[PDB]
Amino acid sequence: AATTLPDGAAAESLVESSEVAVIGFFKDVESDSAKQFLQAAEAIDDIPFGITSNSDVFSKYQLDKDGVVLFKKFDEGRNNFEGEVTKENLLDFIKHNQLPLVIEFTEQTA
Repeated sequence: AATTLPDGAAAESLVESSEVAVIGFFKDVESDSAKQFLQAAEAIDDIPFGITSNSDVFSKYQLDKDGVVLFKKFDEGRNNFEGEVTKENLLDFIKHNQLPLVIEFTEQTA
């Protein structure tokens, strides 16, 4: 489930509340692009998912339009979801954000 962030004040405190946390920036949470977000968020419950359509949260990360990104303390610290917004894609972004690689196998392909 995703929480309701009032403004950028929560976007910064959220990432601090837990090591792994994500926050989307949808301009029309009542649209379809937002529906998939919550649905895909319902999959994981241990992660503090957050979502807001305010403007102070958008101008914060300089977002000319809507966009969903994740927030973590390790690795880079920020991400940038692309392609289209869909439950199948969201579950991939998350799993692709937190949890770094692993010393095992070597992707035998090339």
